[PDB]
Amino acid sequence: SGSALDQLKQFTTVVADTGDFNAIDEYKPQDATTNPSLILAAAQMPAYQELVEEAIAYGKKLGGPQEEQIKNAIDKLFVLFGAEILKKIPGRVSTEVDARLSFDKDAMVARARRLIELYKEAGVGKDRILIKLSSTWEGIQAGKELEEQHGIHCNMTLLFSFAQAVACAEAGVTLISPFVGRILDWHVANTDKKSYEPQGDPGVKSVTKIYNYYKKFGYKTIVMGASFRNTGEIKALAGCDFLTISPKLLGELLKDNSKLAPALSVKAAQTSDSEKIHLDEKAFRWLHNEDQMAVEKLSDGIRKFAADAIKLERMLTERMF
Repeated sequence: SGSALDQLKQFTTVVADTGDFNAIDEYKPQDATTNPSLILAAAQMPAYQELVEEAIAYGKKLGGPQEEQIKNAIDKLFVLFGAEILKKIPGRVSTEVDARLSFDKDAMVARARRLIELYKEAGVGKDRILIKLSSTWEGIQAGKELEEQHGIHCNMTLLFSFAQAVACAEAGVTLISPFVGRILDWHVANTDKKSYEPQGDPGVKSVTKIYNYYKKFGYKTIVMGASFRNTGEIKALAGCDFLTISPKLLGELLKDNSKLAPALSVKAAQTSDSEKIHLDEKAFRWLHNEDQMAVEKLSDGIRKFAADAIKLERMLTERMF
């Protein structure tokens, strides 16, 4: 069973990145992560229409204007998928609060507590939940507050710049989801190089820098590389605390028999060069702005998740009204 997947598991905790809960346990992941785009995709599958129907019933039950009924249905839907996923894994599932709240700290904290409450009603303790939030300054502060004030653990996503990584570390959030694949995308579409080797992959370099910094300075926030375009990127990050991978690439790793070696370790990180820095809001916003790719990928990532949430909403509205 010496597949690249089984080998990877010796150095990194594997996480499944999908809303399709029937395609998980094959890869035996510890945790699982979902996002608006993944839920939208799964909610469109014939095999999960019962969850959609149940979510619609819930929205109607609480009443109010269509926007309210749709809001409750979508939250119920995210939680239904989360609850089903938890039956396929022994760990945690990440559930993301609507991206349209990415610049509203208080609204994110409120929506996070609402989801948690919905999970509780489903018989799920918050110990098995990771509330996912956009890594904007307000999202990061919402995470800090959720962690400290409510014991609600968060997964900071759409993490592209070093500024975001530092802010998350200082905020003490449970976990960060620094992207790899979308960073490669930006470089392909914005530079004179369309191909990169694993170690040279811009996304790999980003996570590598973040990992080393976190470990060198002892931050306990979990580093989970996310978003992948190929298995090379994943292998180049062997050793990272966690790695959330789509079922497609997990299947590929399961069929790969090449020998894999750890590329990241705490011991080696303690030798890295990055200097420690502290960031208040001002410093964070400036340093983030210095990373063009990050500014653009965080911005576009928020718009895409909002767009997908709206698509899911149009789907629901058409059926419940």
